[PDB]
Amino acid sequence: SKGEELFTGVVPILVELDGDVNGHKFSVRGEGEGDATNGKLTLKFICTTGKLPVPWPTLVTTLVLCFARYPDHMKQHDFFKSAMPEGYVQERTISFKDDGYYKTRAEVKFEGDTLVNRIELKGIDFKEDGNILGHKLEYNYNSHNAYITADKQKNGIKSNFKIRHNVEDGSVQLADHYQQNTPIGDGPVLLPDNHYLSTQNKLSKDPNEKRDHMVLLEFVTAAGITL
Repeated sequence: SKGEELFTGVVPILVELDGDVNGHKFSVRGEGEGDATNGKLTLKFICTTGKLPVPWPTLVTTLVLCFARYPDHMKQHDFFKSAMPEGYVQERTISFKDDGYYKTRAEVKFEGDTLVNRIELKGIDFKEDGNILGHKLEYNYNSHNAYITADKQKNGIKSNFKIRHNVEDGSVQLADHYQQNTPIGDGPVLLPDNHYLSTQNKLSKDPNEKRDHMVLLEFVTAAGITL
């Protein structure tokens, strides 16, 4: 994988999201940096259209798996870096239990020296006074595993996983993710054996930021293939 050479140091990240949830149009811009050598991402996201009309935690998975730390013995299974710099398309359906769903289409690729994640998001069938449109989710994030499988027929990867979002009444709002990734270029990519990504997230606020925003620190580590 030549693409791996692009991630030996810290790389600046740009995230641009345009969204439409039940007809609500909104935009998010994020800026920060990622270091695949320790799997660490640090970004700040701002809603550029006013108040974010869905909860920030529900956008974390949508807002760059090429920064996952793959241990040396697993580097042959790193589809995400192998697709670089031309990049890959990442598509998801995210089903919120007892509520609506997101459909997302993103391109992840290098634009100059910056790794860019550009996303179109559509949300439909969300409930009035539900946990999403009513902003009833806690501002926090649980640790999760996302298992990755090869999708040979699409020359890409697939993944299905559930996110637990804590509700402020102590209940949990499940978000069922179905993901597929396909390379943008025609060059060879690494199709992996089964494995998983272990992800942790810390959400915070910038005390000097007056816009609706999210400060995010994320660790992503590949696992599940031993020596």
